[PDB]
Amino acid sequence: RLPYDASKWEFPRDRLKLGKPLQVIEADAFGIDKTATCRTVAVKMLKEGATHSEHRALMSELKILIHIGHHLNVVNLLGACTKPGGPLMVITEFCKFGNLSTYLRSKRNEFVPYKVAPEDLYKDFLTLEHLICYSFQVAKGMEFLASRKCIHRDLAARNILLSEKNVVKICDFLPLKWMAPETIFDRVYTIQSDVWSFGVLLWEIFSLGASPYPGVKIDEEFCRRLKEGTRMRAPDYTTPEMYQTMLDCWHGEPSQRPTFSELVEHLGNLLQANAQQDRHHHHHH
Ligand SMILES: Cc1ccc(C(=O)NCCC2CCCC2)cc1C(=O)Nc1ccc(N)nc1
Repeated sequence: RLPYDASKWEFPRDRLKLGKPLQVIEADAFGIDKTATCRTVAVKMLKEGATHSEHRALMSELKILIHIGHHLNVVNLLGACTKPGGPLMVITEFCKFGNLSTYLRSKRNEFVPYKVAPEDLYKDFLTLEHLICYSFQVAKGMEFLASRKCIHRDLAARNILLSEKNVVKICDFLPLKWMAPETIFDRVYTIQSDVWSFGVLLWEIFSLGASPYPGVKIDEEFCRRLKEGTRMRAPDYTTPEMYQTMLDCWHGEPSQRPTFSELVEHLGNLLQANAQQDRHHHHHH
């Protein structure tokens, strides 16, 4: 229902060289930017002979990306192949490091709460700044999306991609473990149910890529306890304020949950407090 401005977005198919799968494939785009002649990109592609409505599905995903516009923290669209002569393709930037869950998982043995001299001892280590930063960035991207009447409806670490210089992007590739009570029992999807999922995302970030609800069977007994107010315990890498933010996001009443604007504000403050603290840590030792 939204428009497709081909003049701005259309990109020729034989200007792409498809590489390895990631269906979504990595590829070289030739002449997609003003800045570079060759650029690495990610391409979302319809499989041969797929359904009419599967076409429209991918078409809308493209149109939504156009309509919302650019944000640093939502996977940046670069172009599309929509015209006849080949498969429908949607082209974004390539985030070098992949999904956040896996990346945090690889960093388990490379974590320190904060750095001091000699800093080269913790080269490429994750710190609390990184973890709070990733959360701040996703929140800003979600505030952006909520601002435009978007509802992600599957917000999770697996759907967060990591690029250079610790920049994270929101994208979309068992799901129940991220769903709000009302989404499970009423089949309702709102901005506020996205806030629930963000809380679960927070837990993933401050557990360094752990699977939510560890050990627990995901059956109808799981659902009952979620509706009744049972919550995950604090993850191993959390700060007290962070865990309370997770508890805030997991409020039983959707309207009692913080908004994304409030989360942006709060985590920004938590990021500054942590930074100040680290300055003292660094300066005293
Ligand atoms: C190529 C592509 C096209 C579209 C999307 C995508 O997220 N579509 C849904 C858009 C949602 C609508 C609201 C904001 C997110 C993701 C991709 C993608 O998978 N990008 C990607 C994948 C892996 C890596 N490493 N980098 C980029």
